[PDB]
Amino acid sequence: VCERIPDAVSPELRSRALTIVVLGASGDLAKKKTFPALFQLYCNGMLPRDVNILGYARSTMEDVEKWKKDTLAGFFTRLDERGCHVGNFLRRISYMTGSYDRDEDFARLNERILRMEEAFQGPEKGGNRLFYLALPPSVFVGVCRGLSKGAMQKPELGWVRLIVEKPFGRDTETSEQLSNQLKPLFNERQVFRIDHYLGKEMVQNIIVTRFANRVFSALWNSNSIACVQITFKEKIGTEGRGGYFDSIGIIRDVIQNHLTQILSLLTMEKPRSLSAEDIRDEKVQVLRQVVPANPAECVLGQYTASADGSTPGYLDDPSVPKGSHCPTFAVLRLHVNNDRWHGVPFIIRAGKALEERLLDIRIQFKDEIRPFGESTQRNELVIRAQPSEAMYLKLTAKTPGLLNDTHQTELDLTYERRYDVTLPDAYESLIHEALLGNSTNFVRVDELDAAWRIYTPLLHAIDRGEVKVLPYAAGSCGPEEAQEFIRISGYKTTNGNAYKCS
Amino acid sequence: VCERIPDAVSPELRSRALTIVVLGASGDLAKKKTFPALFQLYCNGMLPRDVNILGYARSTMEDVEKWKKDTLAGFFTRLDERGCHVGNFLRRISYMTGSYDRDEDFARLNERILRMEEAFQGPEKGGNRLFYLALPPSVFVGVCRGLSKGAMQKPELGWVRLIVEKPFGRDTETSEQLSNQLKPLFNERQVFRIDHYLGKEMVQNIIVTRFANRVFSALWNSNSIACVQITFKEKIGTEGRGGYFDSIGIIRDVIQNHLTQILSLLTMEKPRSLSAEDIRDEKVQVLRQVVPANPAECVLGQYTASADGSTPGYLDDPSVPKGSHCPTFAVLRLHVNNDRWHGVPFIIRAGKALEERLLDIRIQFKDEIRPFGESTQRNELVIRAQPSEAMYLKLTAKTPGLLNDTHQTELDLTYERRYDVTLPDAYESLIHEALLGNSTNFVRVDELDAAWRIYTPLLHAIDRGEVKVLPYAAGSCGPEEAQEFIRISGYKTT
Amino acid sequence: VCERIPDAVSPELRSRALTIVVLGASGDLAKKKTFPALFQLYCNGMLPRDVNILGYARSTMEDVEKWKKDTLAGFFTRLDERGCHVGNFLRRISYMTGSYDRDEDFARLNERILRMEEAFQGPEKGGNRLFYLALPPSVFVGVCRGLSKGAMQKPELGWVRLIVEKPFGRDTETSEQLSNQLKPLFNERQVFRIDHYLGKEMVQNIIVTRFANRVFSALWNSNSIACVQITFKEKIGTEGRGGYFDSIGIIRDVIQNHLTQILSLLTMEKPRSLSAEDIRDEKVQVLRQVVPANPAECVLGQYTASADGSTPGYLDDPSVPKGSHCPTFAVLRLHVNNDRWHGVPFIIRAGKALEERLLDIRIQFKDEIRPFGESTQRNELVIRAQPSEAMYLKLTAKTPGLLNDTHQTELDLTYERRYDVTLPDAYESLIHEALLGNSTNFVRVDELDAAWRIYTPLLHAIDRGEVKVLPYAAGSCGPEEAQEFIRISGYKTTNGNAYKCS
Amino acid sequence: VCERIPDAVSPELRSRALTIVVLGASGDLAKKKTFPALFQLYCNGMLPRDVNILGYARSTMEDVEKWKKDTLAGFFTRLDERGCHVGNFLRRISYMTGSYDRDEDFARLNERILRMEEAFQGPEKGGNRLFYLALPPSVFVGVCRGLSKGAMQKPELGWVRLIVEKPFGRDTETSEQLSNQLKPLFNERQVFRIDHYLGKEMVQNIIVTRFANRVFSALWNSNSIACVQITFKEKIGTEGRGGYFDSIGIIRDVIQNHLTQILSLLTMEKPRSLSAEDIRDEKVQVLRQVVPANPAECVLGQYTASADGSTPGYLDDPSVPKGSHCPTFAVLRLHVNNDRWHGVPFIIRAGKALEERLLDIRIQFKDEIRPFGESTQRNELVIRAQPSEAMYLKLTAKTPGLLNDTHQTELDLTYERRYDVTLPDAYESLIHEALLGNSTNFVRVDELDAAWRIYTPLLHAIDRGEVKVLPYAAGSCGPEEAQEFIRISGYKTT
Ligand SMILES: O=P(O)(O)OC[C@H]1O[C@@H](O)[C@H](O)[C@@H](O)[C@@H]1O
Ligand SMILES: O=P(O)(O)OC[C@H]1O[C@@H](O)[C@H](O)[C@@H](O)[C@@H]1O
Ligand SMILES: [Cl-]
Ligand SMILES: [Cl-]
Ligand SMILES: [Cl-]
Ligand SMILES: [Cl-]
Ligand SMILES: [Cl-]
Ligand SMILES: [Cl-]
Ligand SMILES: [Cl-]
Ligand SMILES: [Cl-]
Ligand SMILES: [Cl-]
Ligand SMILES: [Cl-]
Ligand SMILES: [Cl-]
Ligand SMILES: [Cl-]
Ligand SMILES: [Cl-]
Ligand SMILES: [Cl-]
Ligand SMILES: [Cl-]
Ligand SMILES: [Cl-]
Ligand SMILES: [Cl-]
Ligand SMILES: [Cl-]
Ligand SMILES: [Cl-]
Ligand SMILES: [Cl-]
Ligand SMILES: [Cl-]
Ligand SMILES: [Cl-]
Ligand SMILES: [Cl-]
Repeated sequence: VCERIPDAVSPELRSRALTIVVLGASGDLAKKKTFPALFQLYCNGMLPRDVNILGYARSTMEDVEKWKKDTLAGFFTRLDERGCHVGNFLRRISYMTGSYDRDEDFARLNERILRMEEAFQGPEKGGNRLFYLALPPSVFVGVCRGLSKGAMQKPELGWVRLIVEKPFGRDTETSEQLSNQLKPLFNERQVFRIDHYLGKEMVQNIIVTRFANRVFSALWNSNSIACVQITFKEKIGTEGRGGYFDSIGIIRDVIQNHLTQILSLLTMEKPRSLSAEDIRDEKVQVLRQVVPANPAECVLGQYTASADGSTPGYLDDPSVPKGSHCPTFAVLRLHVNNDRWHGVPFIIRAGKALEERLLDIRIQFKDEIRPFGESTQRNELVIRAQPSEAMYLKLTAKTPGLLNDTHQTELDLTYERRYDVTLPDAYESLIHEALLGNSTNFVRVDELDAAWRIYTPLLHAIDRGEVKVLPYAAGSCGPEEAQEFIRISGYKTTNGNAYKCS
Repeated sequence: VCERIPDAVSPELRSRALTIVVLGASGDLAKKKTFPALFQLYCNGMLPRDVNILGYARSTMEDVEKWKKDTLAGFFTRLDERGCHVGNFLRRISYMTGSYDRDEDFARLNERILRMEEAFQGPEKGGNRLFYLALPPSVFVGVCRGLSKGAMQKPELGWVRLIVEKPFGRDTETSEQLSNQLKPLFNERQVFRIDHYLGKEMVQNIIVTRFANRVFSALWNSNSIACVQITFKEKIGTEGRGGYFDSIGIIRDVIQNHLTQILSLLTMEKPRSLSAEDIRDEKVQVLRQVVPANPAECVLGQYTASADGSTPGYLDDPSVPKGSHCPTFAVLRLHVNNDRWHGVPFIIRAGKALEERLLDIRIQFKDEIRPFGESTQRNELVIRAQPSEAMYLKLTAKTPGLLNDTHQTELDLTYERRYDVTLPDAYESLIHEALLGNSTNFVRVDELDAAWRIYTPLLHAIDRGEVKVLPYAAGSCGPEEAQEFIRISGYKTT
Repeated sequence: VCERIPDAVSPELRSRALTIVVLGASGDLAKKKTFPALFQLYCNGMLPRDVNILGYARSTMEDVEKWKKDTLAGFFTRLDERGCHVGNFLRRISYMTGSYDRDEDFARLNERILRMEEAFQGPEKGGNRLFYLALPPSVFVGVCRGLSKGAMQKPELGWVRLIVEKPFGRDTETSEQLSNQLKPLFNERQVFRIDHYLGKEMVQNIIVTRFANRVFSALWNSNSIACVQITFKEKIGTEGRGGYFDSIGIIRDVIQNHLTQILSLLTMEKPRSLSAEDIRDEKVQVLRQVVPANPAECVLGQYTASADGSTPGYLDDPSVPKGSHCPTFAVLRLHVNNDRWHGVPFIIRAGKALEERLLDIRIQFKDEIRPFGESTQRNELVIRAQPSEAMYLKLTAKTPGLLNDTHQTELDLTYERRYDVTLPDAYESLIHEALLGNSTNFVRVDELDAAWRIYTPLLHAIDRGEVKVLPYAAGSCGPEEAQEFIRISGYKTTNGNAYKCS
Repeated sequence: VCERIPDAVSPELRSRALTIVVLGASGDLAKKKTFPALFQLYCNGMLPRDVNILGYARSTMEDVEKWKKDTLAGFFTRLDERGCHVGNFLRRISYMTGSYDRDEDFARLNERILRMEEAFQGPEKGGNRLFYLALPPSVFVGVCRGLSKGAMQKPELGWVRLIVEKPFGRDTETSEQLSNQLKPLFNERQVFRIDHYLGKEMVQNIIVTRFANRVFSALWNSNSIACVQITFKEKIGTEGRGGYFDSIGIIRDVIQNHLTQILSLLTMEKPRSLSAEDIRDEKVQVLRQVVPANPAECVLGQYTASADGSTPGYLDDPSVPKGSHCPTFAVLRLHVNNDRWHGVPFIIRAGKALEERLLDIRIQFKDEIRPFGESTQRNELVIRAQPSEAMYLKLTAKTPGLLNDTHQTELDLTYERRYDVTLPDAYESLIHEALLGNSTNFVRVDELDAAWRIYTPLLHAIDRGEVKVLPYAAGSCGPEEAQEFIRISGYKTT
């Protein structure tokens, strides 16, 4: 039962050759997310039938075909809808052992690209290159310098694009210098600094729901909005890779990158055009007006063992350094300093080993005092990006029936209920958009700095030991102090119920 | 299934006696809507156990109990849950034959009433009297004068309330006269001028959805709203009851009353309080600012026989006068002259023998020009009061999937899907509210005036033969000219 | 150059007789404000030439004509245009000695009015009666009961109207009692509770400037207005009449009556019609939404002796009780609890023995953050009701000349510069409006209650000794704590007005 | 009086030499506006003491010094304060006779320029070169190609800037060609396209008054503004030189440039920053949304002799081609297609030989219907850029006195009454801003395009003879049809 592959290959891609180099092909991200996404884009018939996926990792691969069919293929998802195509697809993937420091190996990479670029039977004799750098931050600049030297495409004979994965430094100084390190190496246009939250279905609709509809457009200002809440929740802890996380922390890992992006699209002014840079310009413009996070206006947590004992404590990890104070949870109150968001509190929440898995945006409107008084409560527009993709506006309506009373209700749109479409993984969209050359869903340098500049002073205060990191039971709602702070920060509504929650 | 009726009748009605007189009990409205609604209020245990429903009509009855069990009872609805209660309920209804002009017959209705509240075993002496006047407009003032003479309750011994059914005159001059005819007879507080749309579940939420929510409150003005459309659609025509209709017409029958009612609620400013008098004050205030309908800003229709022939032509009715020009369909463009509704077009639609049964309100917001251009289209808040009571906001969203495209969608709330509750008939709410003394869902005299003053000049122009009445096939969408006029009036197809 | 008397007398006042009884005619208010205003209305040709002004006081005066020509007439103002008319006018005023408690003295009042109405050369045989009660609060109910008994006009022969003066109780309980005391005596329609601020030129334009202009109408809400300041300033102290003031205080004397009035017209929603009760209904409606003044949100003062010795201390008055803590100055922060004024601070200021004489309203708009930043500052619409009647909108504009800099400026309208008209005294308008039957510029009972209910809890706290009364030099800007509180309350702009002020 | 000139010349202009070449020094513009503005900037001590103004022209002078003190100097204005400085100033101006096409004369210009900066006694080597091209459009590209070849400052030895005067083509195609003709010759940064309207005191405050004030910011949208009127009025006609105007017309001469400029500033969204390009980006962005002027939505005029006869007819000029139909007057209704200006009419007026001299902007707000009705009328914010520099907001207030009546009033600010400062001529600011390198008050190439694209279809229709050109008496208000059109266009004559 497998759906056929139509020709959705964009006309640009089906004239010149194609080579998708996955640098760090053995690595966890590439096995789990990159290669699987490439399979789905192939199945969609969005990649040319004669595409060349080249795996460039350090691993001394004995049987490539076994790793391809057993390891790699084990991660492909729709198989009751596209299982037969696994064979034809895998035939396009080739592996190549090599180092991220020896120029002889990058030359050996240029060598292999051309040997498989020359084999193209199409109209243009050039060849296009997309390099996915899913490699450690420890070797990043090496590979960038190596690829820019001897792995580039001849002029008027194709494009070179680079998908740069995170981390992007620990702070603004760290990131700034890395951004300087790439300036000679590549033109910004070639760089595609990937944030995957810009590939999530609900995250993409932020710009449409906000600038296609007069209903939301007229309400998106300080006069109508009383509070804005961005929430990240994860049932899982670090559990295995706690050693890795210790050096990053909840703010650097999710808040600085993923949720500041949510924040940029939520707060930005209407773009001049729907152009990539026109959209990107407004994103940076608004983060340039975000006041840097102050330590007194935040709550930090670190998870301890669950009541059941099934989830262990954060520190109860051998990889986690003894006596660590790394925050696994954070709640922040941010302020956008412009005539649109003046006064409006921005409550950003993020935590691991919590009560539920959740990604949602909450635009809480002003309370309508008269004529309903206590019979009513703040309306809020809720956009849940995961688990069930949905958008719902919470209102106050008359209790249906033979009675003169009120009740809170929803004007819901549940994606799983209303659409028979099997929505793509964030990475399918991004990789595809990068092949097309759409720099919109990719972090711009200035946009990235604008983001680092918000958290760097807070991050430093935290690292200097100035900010207290409260303990909370794994699987609970989080520290008590946080829910109180959220109330003080300006958020209301009695819709926060678990056994723990209130 | 059959379960015990609870004694949840409001404590006001608990102390003294109760008598609900249905004048014109033989009549079509009473047997189809009044009596059935009274059964449901009894089953809810909202009426006292010992309530007295008295039928009073010109009709002579051989077997009242047969008419009660066969005619009357045949109209009761929930019978898979409430079927057993039909017996106990019917036991409360009594009938009496009488003229609507002979004072003796009135002295006879009162005597029955005296004796009923004389049999009460409760805390207070005397009784409460609610009179439902579901009788022709031809005998109305006769009964009002008669009841006010010898059928009233002595002071400090109970209340008398009058549920006055429509029609309320043929125009503003006719209605004025009638209201003056009732001024000495009864105090306005006693009068309960009934418009049944005010009892519809979705029509009631108009005030809450507008003034409890900041989302709709901030948008309810000329700056955000591009057009407002009130739609009445009926699959059925005049049928046998066409002679009666000829003298009334679609404007007088539905637009003037029911739809101007929705219009008042939709346009009114936030009430000072949620008080009866505070809510109604704003209703009149806004109809006082509605510009009277001009003949050039309207389209009229009259149905022809259907393609199948199953629905005969309007004119093909023996009761319908030869060569009549009575409109069975009307579309109007109204203008509210205040700084909230300045410019905003108000498209009111109403017609019989159309393509579907429909009652909906459409609040069409301004088109958001840039950056989406043609990739987007006017948002609309849609409140459908019937068939399926639902509220949905139409919106533009990204085509779900691996696409950079748009699609129109909505944010639904379908009352049938979301609530397990068997919603009441408009008349259950109204009759109940009238027993409690809630004058909110009842037309006020100035409110009635304010309404008549909108349509009277248009109605007269029509009756003078100044306005053309276009023909349309029964069961069709209506005349072509109407859809074109709606486009010109400011409404955008979607 | 004596401006002749035109027949601009309203048609109602023509047909039936007219009798204006001034109860307490010897009293300070009557001789200083009432009688002078009646002269000006006579001169304007607004009162019938055959009008009857009857002075009913306790004083046992010998030469009435001397008191008329020397005392009374000495207070008349325009005499370089209207000086000749003093004679003809004074001929209409007559005096009567009599108690405020003996009914025989009231019957004797009825008796004289009857003789006057019996001398009327006009169409109707009855006569109209306007009673100006400018008498102590100590005898008020006595006169009301006496007039209602035997001083009323026969049915279908003329109207009776009562101009009632301040004070209207000590608090809400005191006022309630008094209003109930008058309920059987007179119909509210007959009662004309006088507040003279509704008689001031700028105070009257509050309703026009707000509901005739789209410019101000669109801005009169929480989204555009950042703060509202009502200011009362008086260069003079209690001087001799410190005894009279000790029992009243600055809140009861000006904040409760005069400035809550200014406040009602500033905050009210657009009236249904321009009708008297349609206007009055919105006034009552908005004061019903004012949250009662809390003691922690206020500053109180009591004037000390001035540096120059010219103004002695408040307590340095023989009439002022020893060790009295009566506030001569008050600043409070009020909150209107409705969707229009939600969040908007209302700073009400009032004080005697201050730096300047001033009555002004300040509608301070939100600060426009970008693109001008510190180069700009909050715009504020200023309506000054006295000294110079003016209305001016403060705005930021480019420094005129060969410069790229900013400067604050005003779009002024000065009534003495622009209009070259001799504006009437507050009391001319009011007395005239009362003869016509315009209850608009008169306090309604619910409008009086709604006002008392704001200050009664604060007033009580003050009288219980719970609120601190700070000392301040006579002729200074007031206590230091007050200016700081105003800043904290939400009021801005760098007004370095005096040596003291900043 | 006569006091010392201070050395307040900007520190950038201090280090390196300065040469201001006025190409077309004989010309009417230079002798009347350029040279006089140069004198005032010198008197201000805004130009270095050792500045070099070089007049380059085809004309020949026997006595340059006579033309300098008698012709040139006769046009200098403040002489009761600055009259003594005429000498010292004139001592900086030098002249040269040269063709605007022969390369020898361009080598000969450069020759002078190097030698002048060779004589500089300051810190930096080389010198800065500002070229004011006040020459016919007939020789423009010839001088641009000639200057770009020869008289160019060597790199790292100073800047070269070009103040290019109008006209900028006669349509979008004409202008496009010309802009492409300059693309290789100079970088846009060097080009300074002058529209002197941008130097007028009130035109400059357009950006401050609408983005520094919350009062005007909150009102600057379709919800509050009912109509916007831009007016240019001139008491004088074409006079002696008309044939020259015949090829241009009122739309190309004033509207397309000057008034579309005001229009851009009035309609633009709040700039990202106060940067030169941040400001210029919003200007182009809004003209990119202006719908092109349609012929049916405009009125054209051509002045006829005055009743007095003092002003002769437009055609009664020998230079004016026989049977011409050139518009000397135009009134247009423009539409900005964005969610800020949706529906708002933009009435642009412009005419020569009219009743008065006038430049004003009129922002007419919506009429406030209730509770005042006819007792009130539309508020209007009026900015008058000439004759008397003033800004006044028109509003309704209670008739002062013993009255319950209304009257129209204004919250004036008259710059002549409020400030004792002798405001500079548009050209002083511009020339100064160009020496500093502030590209804000200068037309951008895309700005120029965006402007041309509005009027080019209308202009062509006019030139094809498709649009009627009505006659009007010189010195009158203009054609009757125009005032009627303005009323229909949405302007409610307050
Ligand atoms: O919307 P509803 O419940 O069908 O009510 C509309 C009814 O309105 C009444 O006025 C008419 O007599 C009916 O013919 C019509 O059907
Ligand atoms: O400077 P003013 O008086 O406002 O006039 C602007 C003038 O500017 C000139 O550049 C135009 O050629 C004229 O047509 C126009 O009249
Ligand atoms: Cl900043
Ligand atoms: Cl629900
Ligand atoms: Cl759904
Ligand atoms: Cl730091
Ligand atoms: Cl018609
Ligand atoms: Cl319309
Ligand atoms: Cl149904
Ligand atoms: Cl639903
Ligand atoms: Cl039904
Ligand atoms: Cl008529
Ligand atoms: Cl309340
Ligand atoms: Cl004064
Ligand atoms: Cl000033
Ligand atoms: Cl001034
Ligand atoms: Cl002035
Ligand atoms: Cl108390
Ligand atoms: Cl904006
Ligand atoms: Cl477009
Ligand atoms: Cl001038
Ligand atoms: Cl001039
Ligand atoms: Cl002025
Ligand atoms: Cl003037
Ligand atoms: Cl064309």
